[PDB]
Amino acid sequence: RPHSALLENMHIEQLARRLPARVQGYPWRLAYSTLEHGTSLKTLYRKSASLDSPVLLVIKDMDNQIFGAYATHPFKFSDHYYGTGETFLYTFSPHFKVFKWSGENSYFINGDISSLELGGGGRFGLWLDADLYHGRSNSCSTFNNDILSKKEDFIVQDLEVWAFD
Repeated sequence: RPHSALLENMHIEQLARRLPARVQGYPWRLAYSTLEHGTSLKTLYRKSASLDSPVLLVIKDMDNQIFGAYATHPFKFSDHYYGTGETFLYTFSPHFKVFKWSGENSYFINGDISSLELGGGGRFGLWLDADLYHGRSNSCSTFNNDILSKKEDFIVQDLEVWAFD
């Protein structure tokens, strides 16, 4: 079993039970960490470039709340949305909750030069700036999610991207 600087053992177990069958039982491998690597979206893209695997995004904001996404595709720069229906958002605040694909649109993942976002329909379920510093979470139609953080706007304390290959 893995050790995360952000997820306690109980959180890892709750998340692992919600992963799709595609990666059930697969060991977790830490591909990008703001604690270990340069803190920037560019570094995240570069550390994701060799991944042959769906990925698990783990964010801890400056209020110590934990939330993120399971994405069917490694995070990459794009000029249109990508990802498919197994992508979901999750949060642990106030309690562990998963927001699966609603079927309403397929705006799962978009990697801009200056931001990474999941969800669409002008709200993003999850948005991170180019420094992985400012973030935002809104209810969006892709996932019909709750605001993943306390309020809409948050600050990343640290984040991790795990892979299964």
